[PDB]
Amino acid sequence: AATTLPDGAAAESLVESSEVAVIGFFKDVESDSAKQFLQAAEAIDDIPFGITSNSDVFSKYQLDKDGVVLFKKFDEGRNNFEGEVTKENLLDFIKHNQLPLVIEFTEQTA
Repeated sequence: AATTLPDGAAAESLVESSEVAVIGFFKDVESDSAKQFLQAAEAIDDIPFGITSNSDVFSKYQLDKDGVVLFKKFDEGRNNFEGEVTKENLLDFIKHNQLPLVIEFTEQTA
């Protein structure tokens, strides 16, 4: 489930509340692009998912339009979801954000 962030004040405190946390920036949470977000968020419950359509949260990360990104303390610290917004894609972004690689196998392909 995703929480309701009032403004950028929560976007910064959220990432601090837990090591792994994500926050989307949808301009029309009542649209379809937002529906998939919550649905895909319902999959994981241990992660503090957050979502807001305010403007102070958008101008914060300089977002000319809507966009969903994740927030973590390790690795880079920020991400940038692309392609289209869909439950199948969201579950991939998350799993692709937190949890770094692993010393095992070597992707035998090339």
